[PDB]
Amino acid sequence: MVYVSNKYLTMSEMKVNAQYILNYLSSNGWTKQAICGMLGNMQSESTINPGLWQNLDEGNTSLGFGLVQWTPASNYINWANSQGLPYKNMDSELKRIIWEVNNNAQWINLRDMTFKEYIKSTKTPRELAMIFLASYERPANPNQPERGDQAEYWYKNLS
Repeated sequence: MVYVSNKYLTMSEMKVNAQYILNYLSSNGWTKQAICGMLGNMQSESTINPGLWQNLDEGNTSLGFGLVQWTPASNYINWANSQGLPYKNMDSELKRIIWEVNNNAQWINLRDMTFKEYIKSTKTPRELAMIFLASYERPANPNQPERGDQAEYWYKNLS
């Protein structure tokens, strides 16, 4: 059970999605700290909603889409089609993230941490949230300390 929609999720809805993500990425070698660092970013990006378009502008493929707001959406969407995967889908997006780790895509090492180091890291979810913000997400506004608060909130409240 996951929520997939073009709608901002409530804290209760997010917790359902966040536990799912934690389970899935644990099976693929990520630390709970690394996952929670990423979840803190996903909350700001999309309220951890794989169905969410930037500004809720459904179908605008020039802008952000999905858990981490892949931008332009079309690059992710093109990737899913080439893989035979449905784009609007939790597992498809989690597969994209694994593919990015494996092929050194998206990540730019601005904090002396590679993506492969990141997923194995036991630094705090706050520190990891900030590294992931700077290295992976790189939004127009870099000042989003809330992302570290949120990472810690998920680390405490998920299993």
